[PDB]
Amino acid sequence: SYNNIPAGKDAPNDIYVIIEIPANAAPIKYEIDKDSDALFVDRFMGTAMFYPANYGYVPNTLSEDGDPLDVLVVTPYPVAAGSVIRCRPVGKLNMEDDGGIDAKLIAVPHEKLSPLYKDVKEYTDLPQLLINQVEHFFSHYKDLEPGKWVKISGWEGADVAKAEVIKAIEAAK
Amino acid sequence: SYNNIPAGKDAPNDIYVIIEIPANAAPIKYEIDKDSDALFVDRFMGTAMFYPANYGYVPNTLSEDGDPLDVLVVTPYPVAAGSVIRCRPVGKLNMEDDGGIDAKLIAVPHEKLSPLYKDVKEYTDLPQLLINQVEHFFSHYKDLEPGKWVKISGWEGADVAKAEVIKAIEAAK
Amino acid sequence: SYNNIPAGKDAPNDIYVIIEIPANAAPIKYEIDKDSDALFVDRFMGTAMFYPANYGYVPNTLSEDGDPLDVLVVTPYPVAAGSVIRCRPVGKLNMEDDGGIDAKLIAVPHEKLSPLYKDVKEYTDLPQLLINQVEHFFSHYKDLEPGKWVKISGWEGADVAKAEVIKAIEAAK
Amino acid sequence: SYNNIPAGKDAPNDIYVIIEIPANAAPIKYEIDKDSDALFVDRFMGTAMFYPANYGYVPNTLSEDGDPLDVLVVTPYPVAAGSVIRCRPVGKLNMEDDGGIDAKLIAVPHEKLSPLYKDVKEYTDLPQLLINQVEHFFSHYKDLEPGKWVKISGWEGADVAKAEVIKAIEAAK
Amino acid sequence: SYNNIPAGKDAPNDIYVIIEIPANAAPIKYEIDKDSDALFVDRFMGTAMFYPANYGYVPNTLSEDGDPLDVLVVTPYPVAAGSVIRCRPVGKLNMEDDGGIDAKLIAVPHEKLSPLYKDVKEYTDLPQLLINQVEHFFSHYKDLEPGKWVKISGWEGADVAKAEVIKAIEAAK
Amino acid sequence: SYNNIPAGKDAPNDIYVIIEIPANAAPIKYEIDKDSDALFVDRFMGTAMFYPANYGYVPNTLSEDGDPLDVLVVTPYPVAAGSVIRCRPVGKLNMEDDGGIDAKLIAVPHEKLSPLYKDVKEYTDLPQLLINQVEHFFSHYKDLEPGKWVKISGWEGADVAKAEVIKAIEAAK
Ligand SMILES: [Mg+2]
Ligand SMILES: [Mg+2]
Ligand SMILES: [Mg+2]
Ligand SMILES: [Mg+2]
Ligand SMILES: [Mg+2]
Ligand SMILES: [Mg+2]
Ligand code: NA
Ligand code: NA
Ligand code: NA
Ligand code: NA
Ligand code: NA
Ligand code: NA
Repeated sequence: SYNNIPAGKDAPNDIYVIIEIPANAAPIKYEIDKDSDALFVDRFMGTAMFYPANYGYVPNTLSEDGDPLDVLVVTPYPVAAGSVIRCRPVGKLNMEDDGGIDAKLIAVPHEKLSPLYKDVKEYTDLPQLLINQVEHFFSHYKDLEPGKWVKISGWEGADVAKAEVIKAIEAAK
Repeated sequence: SYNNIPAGKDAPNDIYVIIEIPANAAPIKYEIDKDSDALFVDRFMGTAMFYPANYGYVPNTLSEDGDPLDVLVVTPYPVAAGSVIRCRPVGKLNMEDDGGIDAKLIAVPHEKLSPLYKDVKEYTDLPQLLINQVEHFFSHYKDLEPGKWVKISGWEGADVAKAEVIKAIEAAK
Repeated sequence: SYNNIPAGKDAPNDIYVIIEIPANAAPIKYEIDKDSDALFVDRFMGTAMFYPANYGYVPNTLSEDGDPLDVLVVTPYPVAAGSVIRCRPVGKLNMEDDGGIDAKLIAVPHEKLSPLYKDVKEYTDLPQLLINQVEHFFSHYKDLEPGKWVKISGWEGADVAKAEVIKAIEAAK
Repeated sequence: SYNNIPAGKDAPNDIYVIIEIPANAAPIKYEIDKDSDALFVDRFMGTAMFYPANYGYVPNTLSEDGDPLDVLVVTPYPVAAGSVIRCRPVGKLNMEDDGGIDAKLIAVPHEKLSPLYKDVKEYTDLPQLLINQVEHFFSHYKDLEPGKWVKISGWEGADVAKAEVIKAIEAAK
Repeated sequence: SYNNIPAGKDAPNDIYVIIEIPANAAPIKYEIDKDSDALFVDRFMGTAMFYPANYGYVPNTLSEDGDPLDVLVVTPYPVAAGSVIRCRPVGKLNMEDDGGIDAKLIAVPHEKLSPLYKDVKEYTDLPQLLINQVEHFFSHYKDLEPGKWVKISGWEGADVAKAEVIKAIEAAK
Repeated sequence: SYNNIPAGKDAPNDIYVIIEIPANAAPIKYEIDKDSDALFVDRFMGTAMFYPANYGYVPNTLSEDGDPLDVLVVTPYPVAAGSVIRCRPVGKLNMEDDGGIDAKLIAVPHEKLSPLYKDVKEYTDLPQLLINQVEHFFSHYKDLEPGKWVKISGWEGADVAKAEVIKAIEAAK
């Protein structure tokens, strides 16, 4: 089951992300049901938007919102919903919403999976337009869900994102 | 596992359906293998038809044919095979086949998932053409499987469909 | 060629729309090149958005912006880019942008093509969420194109939309 | 334009078919508008069916129904709508409908395009299930269009299909 | 879980294959993680190639390379990643690589799933071009993975492939 | 028609490419028929490969092989077959085949279409893996077409590619 997957083979530098929503997919928000391991349809998204990168969580972590830590994973082609990507954080996007504050990490595939991201050490090494798309997506994807808003605060770098992984790991135990 | 999912959060009005065949998909009939929870290919369909809505079953139910209770779930876009939709029955389609009688419920997503079906209380609140497509699909999708036929009997409403959910729940215990 | 297609078989009630961008498609903005009739890639869209309905124009019309009159056409499944839909206006969405003002009509397929929209006489007969998605899409799809903004003004009904078709037809001669 | 394409490089054995509806596609019936060469949406199909092979017509031919001669073309993967396949008839399917009688040829790609059909000389050299799917498709695809019915009469072979191509060619002049 | 699936309902003639990579899919190599049963992204493939048939393994088997026995399964349409096909071996492809030797079986769906392969008893009953595509795919798909090469040795028939299934079954206990 | 499209708005730095085969598409080789402007199926490709970038030609040019000059165009998402991309050459790939020598240019979208390639001035500014994929694709995509082989010679830069555009333009007059 998904519970058997460690937060990573090697901590913050070498982590696993279980993908719930593929990049470039239909506007269906899935979420792994923790009791059953099944992919639940959580929402048919209102806005006509798509996730600019694969979206999921690091197993065996806990964030402030009671869910595991959220991560976007950039890949050369979208991966299957429910599949698991070995990856490496390169940044952290901070935001405020209607329920306080939120954050999403961004990660790239481990070099065992692809050579394409060898030179991507910080989120600023990704295409500037991709970074803008991610900011714009999280700023607006809930605009048609009543009582929901999101304001983008700003980014922090790979080191701070990796620190967030470690904090979420300890928080889960 | 799928066995951990209850028939619903709240009985006949708020139920779960595990999707085996997405709407508008390739003509592959999948079926969840109960021993393993895996999606098995049960048949490469003979006819050049597709399911007009997502097709699956309510967990922890038992119908007359020894399988869990069958449900079609209407959604704004097809969901992933094996995913789980929180939904609400709005009708029941009765049929005769080569092995006696059969029935399929039709359901719409719970309001937590989408506002689009708030005003859909009965199957007659859905587009008349969709209802016709569903009747025509079940009437003909097995036409090229030898020894198989299906005749449509007629529809019953949301209340009777919900009664069928409760009967199938008790039958499973 | 596209120039041979009349604005419609029967004026404002029965019109043709040449689709440039299908509903639910990749974020590529095509535009028909009038000299060649070819589909040109006009822009790889910055935002992670998709058109909520098929987008195109009425041939042999002229709008204030020197291009033919713009129309969104709702269909049960997205149509091919460059294909031509016989349809009927049901509304007009007014907006302001960086270059003044703009408007988009919304239309449904002619009854010869589908019975699904027989009861859709006004844009308010469409799902309220679809209308919201259209407003939100045009409000934000150019957010990542520098120097571009759009503010939604409001909607007018089918009669006013049809009047716009007639005005654009006369303007083209 | 499509009018510039001959019925074939070499008569009945080596012909061109302009594809209007790809195999395995959404249930949208396109038709080439002869005045403009554009792909028109002719119908959003009622039944939940798909064409088992690519569907189109032989240019510069005329059938009894005032349209060019209809052909299904089997291919290893569906081709783009509006594209043109060099092919070779292998059979003719006869039917009765509400307007009298109808027929559809079936063809395979020319050996210049693929070696896969070298041994397919007659429609009976194709998979028996494919032939059944084609019969079942034409028998039922108009079941939800009011006042439409189709009854399958039977098949004739490659030679008779090729004779039909020649008759339709002469009929167009 | 996948571990609950037997190598087959009936040995070498009637076996199960868990599909990791669908036919005709994006160039993402998935692999089932045995500890968790989850689909892991193992590699974003370097070459611009796709698997000519569905790729996976027979559960409860063990090959020389410490992984379960590899099988390609031919189907009329690609199946979902992670789904399970009841099938029957028809051949065995032998190869040498950088780590010694390797082999892949090829199988067709059980007659309960489809009649299309009733007459396919040996791999030489499949289209010759498909067999060539499979040879060419395995010969070249790792060409852009550093230090990887594959040379095709040749094929053996259905009986030898079935013997390989039995050997791998005993090896797993 | 396509003949009305100039080789470019501004010569070698600002050119048009008519796409015949989209990136990441089914293995169908289309070719624009010059007499009719229609997209012809030229070949169902034997190898299980896909074009790593959109493939087409510069209108109103002539290469040594009697066809217009060939170009690969890199885009963030594949474009529709038959569509036209405003782009800019960044490199030239030289090869030998069974009929002597061949070459393919590689280009990126004009800045009016996307900001993503502003810093891509030479083919060596693209991902090294993409360049390898292109070399490997042309080296092997005809391996299963009898009597066809291709050997890669090497690359030249943007300036030489642009010189090739000018030579092909003059050659067409
Ligand atoms: Mg969260
Ligand atoms: Mg049942
Ligand atoms: Mg405009
Ligand atoms: Mg006809
Ligand atoms: Mg192996
Ligand atoms: Mg050439
Ligand atoms: Na809101
Ligand atoms: Na039957
Ligand atoms: Na802006
Ligand atoms: Na009828
Ligand atoms: Na290598
Ligand atoms: Na060869």
